[PDB]
Amino acid sequence: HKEFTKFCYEVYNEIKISDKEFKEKRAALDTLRLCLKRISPDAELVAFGSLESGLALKNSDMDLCVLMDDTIALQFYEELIAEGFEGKFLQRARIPIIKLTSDGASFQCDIGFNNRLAIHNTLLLSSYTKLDARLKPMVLLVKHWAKRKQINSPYFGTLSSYGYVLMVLYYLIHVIKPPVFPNLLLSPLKQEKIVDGFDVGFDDKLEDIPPSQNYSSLGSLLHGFFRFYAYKFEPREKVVTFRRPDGYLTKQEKGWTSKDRYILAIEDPFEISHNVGRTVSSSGLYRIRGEFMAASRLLNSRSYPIPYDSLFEEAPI
Ligand SMILES: O=c1ccn([C@@H]2O[C@H](COP(=O)(O)OP(=O)(O)OP(=O)(O)O)[C@@H](O)[C@H]2O)c(=O)[nH]1
Repeated sequence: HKEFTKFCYEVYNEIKISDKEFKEKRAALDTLRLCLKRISPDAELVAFGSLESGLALKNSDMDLCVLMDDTIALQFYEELIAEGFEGKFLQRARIPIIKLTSDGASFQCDIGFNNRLAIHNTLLLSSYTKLDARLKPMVLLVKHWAKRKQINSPYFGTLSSYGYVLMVLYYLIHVIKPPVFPNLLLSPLKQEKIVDGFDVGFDDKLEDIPPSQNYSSLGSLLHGFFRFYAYKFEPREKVVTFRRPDGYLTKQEKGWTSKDRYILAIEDPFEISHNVGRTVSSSGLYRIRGEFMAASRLLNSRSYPIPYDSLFEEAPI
């Protein structure tokens, strides 16, 4: 897997966020943080998602959250419009969202209100990123593949990027032997921490966690990932889980047999009642499995040189 790993790192270095782009987004956060602090001094504007965990590709969108504990949401929107930012305010029932698009760098940022669970799972992925240097390039390459193969559209019957990140994590914890990572949620050193009615606790003392016993290359880890979800993983029977010591959970045990969509079952590490794969339709899953099989077929090809570039060739929309 020497040559494929060489290719993997070549692509990784092209698709990852630049330090310039990251500093630009951090500068943007500080400006937005000032507009909030001038309307509500007790409120805090926190970043979450790819950018915060360091699993972001270049030209990435921002995911921000305003921590409170009530008309502050509309007031903050009005302050941002006054400051010079362009965007819209949207509220469905009691959940407001600010969606910005201008100002002085290129903008495409989303602001949520009290998405505490999201900040916490972003902490979990941040910890794993700090545990092994192979996770960041592996996650970026999977996200680049899913985007290019048109299987990263939740509103079109396929899966979210967060979904793919959990698919990678589950493989690296509970499938690959030796494991790349331990399950931090099930550590004896883990302590319960209830946030919005869910346990967000895990072992965060990474300094005491022994190093990985898995010494495989990035190229090898990726080949295994594709091979696992293409031929071994059966979505009609099993649930992707972070709550079982062996990673073994049937849909029967979970009660996810018949949000009511359980075509592909990815149980969130903290919000265990929420199936991260609820967006995946039957036809969407058919396309996902097809692309996984295609990736596997390519990687074990006996025709040299292997056209590795085809792994990221854009599929018809
Ligand atoms: O089902 C979900 C989806 C997303 N989230 C929360 O929103 C964030 C992911 O939002 P995204 O689904 O957009 O994935 P991503 O940002 O990590 O990668 P890109 O957009 O760059 O393609 C994650 O960090 C997670 O915390 C959930 O909590 N549950």
